Amino acid sequence: KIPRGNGPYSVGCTDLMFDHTNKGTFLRLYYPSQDNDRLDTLWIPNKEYFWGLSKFLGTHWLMGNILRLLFGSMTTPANWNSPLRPGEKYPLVVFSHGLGAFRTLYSAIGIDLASHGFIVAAVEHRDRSASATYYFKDQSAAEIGDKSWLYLRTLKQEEETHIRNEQVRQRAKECSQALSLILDIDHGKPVKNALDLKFDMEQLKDSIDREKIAVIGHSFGGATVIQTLSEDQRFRCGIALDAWMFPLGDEVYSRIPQPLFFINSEYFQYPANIIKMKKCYSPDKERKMITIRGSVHQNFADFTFATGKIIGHMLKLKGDIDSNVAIDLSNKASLAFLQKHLGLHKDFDQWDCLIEGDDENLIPGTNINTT
Ligand SMILES: O=C1NC2(CCCCC2)C(=O)N1CCOc1ccc(F)cc1
Repeated sequence: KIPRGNGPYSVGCTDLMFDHTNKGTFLRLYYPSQDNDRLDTLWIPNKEYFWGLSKFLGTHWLMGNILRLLFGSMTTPANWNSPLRPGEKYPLVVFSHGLGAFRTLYSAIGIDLASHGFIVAAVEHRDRSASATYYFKDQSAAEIGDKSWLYLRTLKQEEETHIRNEQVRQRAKECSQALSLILDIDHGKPVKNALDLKFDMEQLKDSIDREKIAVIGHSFGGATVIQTLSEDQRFRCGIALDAWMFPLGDEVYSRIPQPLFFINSEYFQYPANIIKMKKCYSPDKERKMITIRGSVHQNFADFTFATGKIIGHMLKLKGDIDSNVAIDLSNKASLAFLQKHLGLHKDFDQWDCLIEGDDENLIPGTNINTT
């Protein structure tokens, strides 16, 4: 079980694709919901994503049918197509997934944020960093549901620097485009969702607190956060969950005026990556860093909840620390940071001590020694 949000609101979920092309925005929306009596949300909703994960693992595509057999019925505790809870303007998080992931696999984070009163737009990147994604070649294909699938690109070592950088720039552009789409929907522009789902997008009119926008992401998504902030000042702060810094150009490090929070796992990080994080620091800039004790890179994604303790620990999906404990720390510390730097009038300042890593399962800053 992926855990329910800890906040006071029920949580809804839906998909939005606009436009229908491979240059369009594709996202999964998690939002405060009126009702709590809808079907839960199917976690990995098409077989092709499992074929995708199989290539990301470097196994035969038959492993995909086995992954699907194991995980293809699993849901996540968000009310599918529930109407939006009205009568309140919600701040917005745009969320970026890791390499080999896709939009649906950080529901534990997305659901928790929504339950505290955020709308979360988990984008699906079309840069070939996703295990899989899809779109429609033209209008005809969109009307009849004829999907075109795009799979993870495997790189030669000679391509790594250049292509990873092309990808993080495209990721940043997709985050800005998703923000613009949501903002245009907030300002009432009618938008025909390329997916025929029974979530009326007109509900989102005048529901976004338009100043209060943040970007959050895991791994490749943590680089995406940083690139996005340097390019798009509409985002007022960023939170990088166990960021993979390699994709970033040397030019970006001095170019992030917004507050930035690094939440790292204990076992993922290494000097080269910490050094790059520390190139983001300047005395004028607001920077914070914490490390979750006993955590691994996968503690931020939903597969940390999808298997039992023994097999999870074997596959590096779980760490020494409990998965619910770990994600509660990351989510609560994120909430306090967002409250601080978006100027929210909620109670998330109860978790301020977590930003300084003041907790027995936290390390202030980093465990990684440099030079
Ligand atoms: O984005 C990056 N990059 C690296 C790989 C390359 C070296 C650096 C680390 C990594 O593991 N991730 C996070 C991937 O996260 C997930 C989560 C769920 C999932 F189904 C698939 C993937």
